[PDB]
Amino acid sequence: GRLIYTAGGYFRQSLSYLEAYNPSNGSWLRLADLQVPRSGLAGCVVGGLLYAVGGRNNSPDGNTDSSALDCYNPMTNQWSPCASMSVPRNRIGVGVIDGHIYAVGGSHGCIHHSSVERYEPERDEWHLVAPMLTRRIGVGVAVLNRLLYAVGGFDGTNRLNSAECYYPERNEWRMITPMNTIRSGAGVCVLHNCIYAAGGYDGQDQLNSVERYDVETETWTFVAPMRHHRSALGITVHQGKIYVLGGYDGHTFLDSVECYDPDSDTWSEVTRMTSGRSGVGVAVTMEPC
Ligand SMILES: O=C(O)c1cc(F)c(Cl)nc1Cl
Repeated sequence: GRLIYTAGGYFRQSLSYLEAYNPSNGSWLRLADLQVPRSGLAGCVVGGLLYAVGGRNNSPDGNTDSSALDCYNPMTNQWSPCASMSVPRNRIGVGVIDGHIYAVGGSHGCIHHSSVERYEPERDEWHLVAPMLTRRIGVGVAVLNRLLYAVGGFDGTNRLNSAECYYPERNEWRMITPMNTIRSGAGVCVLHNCIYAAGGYDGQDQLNSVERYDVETETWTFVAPMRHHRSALGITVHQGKIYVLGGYDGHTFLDSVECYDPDSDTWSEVTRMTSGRSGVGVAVTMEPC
């Protein structure tokens, strides 16, 4: 697309911000607020429409895990509710295959989901698919070659370095090589033929390390680390470069946005969000209006 959208997040409470960053000129635009505040959500784009999935409204008047699917139209700058998932999913992971949205894992209270469901925009309907072999919240999700990957997270007792892959035509999950680092709440995306896992929380400290999985070789290799440690970060890809937005570094809710150029293997600070926050949903699509 053209703009990097960030939706929701957490700072003192769950947020409703929707803001769009333009890597071409460095400008931020504040757009229509989410109907419901929510942190720990995921963002994605299908057919030029932005989607906000799952999360949790941490608020003074209580805390409510979200099963909501909400759709934003850049042309109209308006949100509309879509069909809700079968179960609330806080700290969700999302991926898109063949125009379908896969919702992966997440928590509902003290329940840690292994279940997975798929949304078909043409029918505005969710359907459960095979569950993961492992319960995962704070799970990273990415799509490569029409295969879905769930990486890391937290199963209710242990934080995970494990990862698994979903084969749609077989409706089957299979474990892949584990990461070299335990990561919960990492930013997971795809660039070229590799699944990147950036940052996260390994049980003791927030991470700045970044490793990538090559599907051909089935191995994980560390690349350059990020300038700032961070968990609960937003991540996306824009014109062959990785962007990581916000997160929590153990001391502050970051406004820092870093950019990874895989050819030079370097991270640089490219902008700051209008305010620090963690647990945002991120996606890339067209320019509003
Ligand atoms: O285990 C954790 O401490 C953890 C950290 C995170 F940043 C997110 Cl998003 N989720 C979880 Cl579950």
